[PDB]
Amino acid sequence: HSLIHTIKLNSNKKYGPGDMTNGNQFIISKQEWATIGAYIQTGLGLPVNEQQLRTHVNLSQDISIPSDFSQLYDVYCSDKTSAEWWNKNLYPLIIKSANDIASYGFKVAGDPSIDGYFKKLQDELDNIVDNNSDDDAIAKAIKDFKARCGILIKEAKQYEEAAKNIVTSLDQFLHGDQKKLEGVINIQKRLKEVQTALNQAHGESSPAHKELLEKVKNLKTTLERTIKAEQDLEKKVEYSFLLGPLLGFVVYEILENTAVQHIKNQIDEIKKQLDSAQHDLDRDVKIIGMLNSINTDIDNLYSQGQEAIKVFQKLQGIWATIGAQIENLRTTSLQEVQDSDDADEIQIELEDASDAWLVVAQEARDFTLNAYSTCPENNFMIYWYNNSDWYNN
Repeated sequence: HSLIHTIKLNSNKKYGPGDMTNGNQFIISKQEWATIGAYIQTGLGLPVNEQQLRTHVNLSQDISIPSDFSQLYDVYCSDKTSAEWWNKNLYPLIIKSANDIASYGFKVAGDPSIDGYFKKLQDELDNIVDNNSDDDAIAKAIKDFKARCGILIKEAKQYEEAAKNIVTSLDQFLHGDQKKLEGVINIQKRLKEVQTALNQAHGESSPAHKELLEKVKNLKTTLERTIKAEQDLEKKVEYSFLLGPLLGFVVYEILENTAVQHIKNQIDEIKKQLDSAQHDLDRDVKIIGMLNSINTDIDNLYSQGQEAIKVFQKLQGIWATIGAQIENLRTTSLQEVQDSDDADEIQIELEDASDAWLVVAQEARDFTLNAYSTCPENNFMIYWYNNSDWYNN
């Protein structure tokens, strides 16, 4: 809370980490990635054929499935693959960019009881402007200084390139990869089209259709508003399928909040109504309710993705500027120090910049520490099927 505000204050400081914040959030935001990841787990567990669909929504074998429902299957496989792709190629990059920030910050700022790289640069300046230093100590110091700065510059450039690479993966995620990868934009468009068709055809069949499907939609809107509202996560990220296929996975921590549990109980009530309902209503409400929630999800995947693109272009800009400032320090500034025989301003700047770096490095460490870690089908839901009240009778 305090930490975010401070980072903004420090953002201007020369030799500093710049503005590593997003809104009220650290630039790699724990809550954001945890939530989006929930939508991804849901995606990864989607069912691609009739039998899989029946098993997933827990629909009786004794119940017939109309033929037009079949269009869902094709779009679901893409959505599932999309989820898998995201899992292999995009999410691990975010962890990496966080780890890089922690590494740089701890290098320049120092150990909790230890000297950081900035402390070494400062002492080297002390030796360069000391009039007792002979030429040799100066030649050595200028050399040590330039080399170490060279290392920071090289790492910064690498991180600049990694953030660029994250932006590129997001563009492929949203727009497809010119390969076997279909863009989310197209998945959203396709999902919506199937939604309209199936809702006209099987949404409106009976008063109870309109009622119950609207009730789930109401629940989905309500759950999400709560999700975007619950800004702070204090625990390790896990996922939960307690709310079942009607709503999808949520971050486990969110279970703690009172409103959601009420939702879990209300969802159990809806479940009770459907399991003994007329078959036609029961099948329609399961499938279209779920499909509707998936559509809300994909809307969030697109929206967040465009945001994340803007964010990592920012982080890229941040690393570029850091490298340019150390390259400036190394050459022009260093020459100025030799000519002026004065290092005090640069030194004080390094003290202040060091302090800002611990702050951002600690945020990066906490993120990584609390981040979730670890089409044949369909193994993925099997454990989940085991664990939800939804699937017991």
